Amino acid sequence: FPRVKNWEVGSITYDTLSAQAQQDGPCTPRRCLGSLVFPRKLAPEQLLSQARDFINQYYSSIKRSGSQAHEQRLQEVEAEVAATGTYQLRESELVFGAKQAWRNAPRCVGRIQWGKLQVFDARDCRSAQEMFTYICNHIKYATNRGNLRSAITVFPQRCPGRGDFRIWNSQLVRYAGYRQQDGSVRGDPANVEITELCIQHGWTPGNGRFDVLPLLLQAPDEPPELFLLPPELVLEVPLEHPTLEWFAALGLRWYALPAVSNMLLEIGGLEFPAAPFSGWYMSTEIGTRNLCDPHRYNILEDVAVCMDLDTRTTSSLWKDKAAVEINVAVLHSYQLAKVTIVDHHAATASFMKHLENEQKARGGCPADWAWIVPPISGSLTPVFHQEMVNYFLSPAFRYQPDPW
Amino acid sequence: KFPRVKNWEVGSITYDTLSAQAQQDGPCTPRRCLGSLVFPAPEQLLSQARDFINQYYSSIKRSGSQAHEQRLQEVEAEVAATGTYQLRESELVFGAKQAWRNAPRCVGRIQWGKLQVFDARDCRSAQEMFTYICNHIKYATNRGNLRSAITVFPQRCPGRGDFRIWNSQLVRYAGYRQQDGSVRGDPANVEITELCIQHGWTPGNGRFDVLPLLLQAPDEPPELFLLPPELVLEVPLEHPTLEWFAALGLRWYALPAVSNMLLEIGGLEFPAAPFSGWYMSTEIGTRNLCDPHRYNILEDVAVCMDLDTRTTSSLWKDKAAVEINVAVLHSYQLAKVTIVDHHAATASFMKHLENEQKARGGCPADWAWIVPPISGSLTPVFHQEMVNYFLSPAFRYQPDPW
Ligand code: HEM
Ligand code: HEM
Ligand SMILES: CN[C@@H](C)Cc1cc(C#N)cc(OCc2ccc3c(C)cc(N)nc3c2)c1
Ligand SMILES: CN[C@@H](C)Cc1cc(C#N)cc(OCc2ccc3c(C)cc(N)nc3c2)c1
Ligand SMILES: C[C@H](O)[C@H](O)[C@H]1CNc2nc(N)[nH]c(=O)c2N1
Ligand SMILES: C[C@H](O)[C@H](O)[C@H]1CNc2nc(N)[nH]c(=O)c2N1
Ligand SMILES: [Cl-]
Ligand SMILES: [Cl-]
Ligand SMILES: [Gd]
Ligand SMILES: [Gd]
Ligand SMILES: [Zn+2]
Ligand SMILES: [Zn+2]
Repeated sequence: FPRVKNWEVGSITYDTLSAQAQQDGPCTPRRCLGSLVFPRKLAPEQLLSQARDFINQYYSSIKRSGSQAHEQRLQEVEAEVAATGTYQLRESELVFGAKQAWRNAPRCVGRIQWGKLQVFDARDCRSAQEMFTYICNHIKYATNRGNLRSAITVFPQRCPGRGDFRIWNSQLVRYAGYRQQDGSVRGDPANVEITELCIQHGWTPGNGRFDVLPLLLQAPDEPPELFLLPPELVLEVPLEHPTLEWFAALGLRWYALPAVSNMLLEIGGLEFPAAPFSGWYMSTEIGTRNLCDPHRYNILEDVAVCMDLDTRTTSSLWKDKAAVEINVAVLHSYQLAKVTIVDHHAATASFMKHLENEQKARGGCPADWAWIVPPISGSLTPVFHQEMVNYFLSPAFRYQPDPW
Repeated sequence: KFPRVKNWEVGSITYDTLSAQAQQDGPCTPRRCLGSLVFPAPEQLLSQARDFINQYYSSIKRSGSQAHEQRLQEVEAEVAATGTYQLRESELVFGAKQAWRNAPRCVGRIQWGKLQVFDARDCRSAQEMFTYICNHIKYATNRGNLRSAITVFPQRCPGRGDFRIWNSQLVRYAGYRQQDGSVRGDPANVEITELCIQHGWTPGNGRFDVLPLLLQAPDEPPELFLLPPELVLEVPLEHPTLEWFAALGLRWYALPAVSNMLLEIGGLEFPAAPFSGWYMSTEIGTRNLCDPHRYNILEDVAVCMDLDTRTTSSLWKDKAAVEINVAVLHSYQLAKVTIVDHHAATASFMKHLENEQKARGGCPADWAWIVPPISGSLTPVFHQEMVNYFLSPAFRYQPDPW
């Protein structure tokens, strides 16, 4: 039972939940690989064992463990698999599954919200157009005219044999990236790949560097097709700065809804290749990684030049100065537009609150320190000086190979 | 079957074969990771010692030679007669450097090959100890142009006690417990301050009182020593434009000289072997001055900057902090005392990784410690994957002798 200490306060806790961890991670006693983005890499007897674990933590989670309906539900599931191979979840369990997996996402700093997640059951989906509507309701529900709401939409579970549902975009809302006779990129270089996969599917390229990409959806076996997004349901925020009047004229913007559509939801031993979720941004994601990463928009030195900072030398800390103000502009803009946003100080402190809750509940909490700690002002936030244990619980969100 | 490590900023892929030599085991299992934890006979001395001799004769391109096979036989025979063995002049220099080179949490290792090794293995008392220490500080400080150095005191041996330096650093500021239940000076050194005073030291009342040394010879009680005022170089902290900053009465010292870690070389352990380099501005600016439990000036500074401290989204914490770092970097250059900012430091650390990959095919590195405590993703070490492991020679922790 690992001794985890908070060095800011001096409190000490033992992580008993880590003991009930399961599927092994990339670390061994001779070398720690906990800074790896993808943990190493990417007659079904398995399903039943995974199926009981989930059903049982379901019923213990509502006290109804032992005898009566609990006794009863386990048999119907045993019967269901024995005859069919796969099995179906009761809708309540699906909600349970969705929520617990958000609770078990080691890299996510917004888990204090895990008890508040809207679950759109789309297991009866049968088409490529049928996904697209199920998506549009999500975006509209989740955007809620800027008062963002946590939501996930589960599409039908991939079957024994035969194809699966799969969204092809990393996110439902992404900007394009274009090449040229310089080979450089106008737009979002992270999404050039999918933009490449779009144009040769019939899409027409664009003008500026903030062209919202078109969705590329795909139902079993019949190859994917394009779906153009309605601009009313893609709410963006133009970026301005509370006192740097020249900042607006950089023509910067970002979308409201962070909604990730290429990860795999696993519940009770079933795999959902298509099951996109959404919440709301933390400022640093937009201002620090999306706008300032060298292999992203890379706006840093432009902002510095407008601030008349000394870029000739690193010790002037112009990089740090411009970053802080770009972040200030994100938080300001989003609140002007009345779109839900959280600063990294408020987000982290609530994640402390979340640990303390989880301690009384499940005696531990899988947390990935290299990701909970914010990408700027790290030590200034409470999570920095807090020791964490990272491990794998189920249900969980898993990465998966991309289908191109 | 060696770790594949990627740099995501550029796109580089290398494999860490050096990690397979990892001559120890840490806290991480396939079941869970504990990378964030701060604290993670004759035959056995034999296998470690034999490994270091093999190391040393490779660095001078003479592996498997006459002098090598001689040196092996010499060693294992001497452990049979005495229980231990003594390092030569040149081996001690090599082991010392190899310990810096291997230290996973150090971003300044680009410089490991330039370390001034002092041999004080002949030390006899607490007074000679002080004298070697005063001399170290003098060479290293160098009137502001800093120099990397280590002083090596007598190795741990059976039958005699240990040399220890009781202070965590050669230079540290006093921490006075107040009537209010507050602390004057540095709160991190409340404990060592206790010991000094109860061992006959006359306490000051300042926020930056430089602590005496508690120095202990074998089987002796520790003996108190005052560093000559003019030996310790200190830097007044001011800000290039915020002029009220200087009225804060803040200062920091030039030489960071960690004095409480253990130096292990080929199975021998030197419990007293202080070493020093120069400061990176964030250690002083972010960590020492802004950590809530240390000097805690962050809020008190933002209030002066007229920032909105009533709410987080104004990022008043982040703004205060960057100007505190700026003040550190400015004050040290104004006083011509060597210092390195976290962009330059991480940048040179990336050269080191390129160097070590060609030299030993890898590099022990602790991601959580290599990434500066402000502005991580701005630095090139943020987006670089790393492998943490333990190679020997090495600097290790050890308990407080009290
Ligand atoms: C509501 C406020 C939320 C905030 C502020 C938030 C914030 C974050 C942040 C900062 C990351 C780091 C990943 C990156 O840097 O790209 C992350 C990752 C993650 N989040 Fe959250 N999130 C929220 C909601 C949610 C929801 C609703 C879910 C699921 C239903 C979720 C599940 C996850 C998962 C699985 C990851 C890991 C992604 C990966 O491994 O690459 N989060 N989140
Ligand atoms: C010359 C300039 C140097 C710089 C800029 C530098 C930088 C750093 C920094 C910033 C840390 C982490 C600080 C912290 O704990 O907050 C560190 C750790 C460390 N460095 Fe250095 N260093 C330098 C010289 C040296 C030398 C000369 C040695 C050995 C002779 C050394 C060995 C170590 C070791 C063993 C640690 C880890 C200590 C621990 O884990 O508690 N460094 N370095
Ligand atoms: C930029 N980091 C990438 C390099 C790694 C990454 C991979 C995947 C996948 N698959 C998905 C990723 O998305 C991260 C994520 C997922 C969900 C989020 C939600 C729901 C809210 C939020 N504010 N940020 C999120 C961030 C990231
Ligand atoms: C504030 N850090 C603590 C939380 C952890 C720590 C513990 C010890 C010990 N013993 C020693 C430590 O030393 C860090 C260190 C060691 C050597 C350094 C040198 C030689 C130079 C430099 N600029 N910084 C150093 C920083 C750290
Ligand atoms: C190399 C490094 O581990 C990796 O790029 C991680 C570090 N921490 C991160 N943290 C968050 N939130 N998002 C990221 O993309 C990363 N990148
Ligand atoms: C608990 C936390 O991981 C620990 O306090 C570490 C994090 N990384 C660090 N990195 C450096 N360079 N110095 C430190 O003191 C710390 N503190
Ligand atoms: Cl994003
Ligand atoms: Cl220090
Ligand atoms: Gd101007
Ligand atoms: Gd001024
Ligand atoms: Zn690990
Ligand atoms: Zn700190």
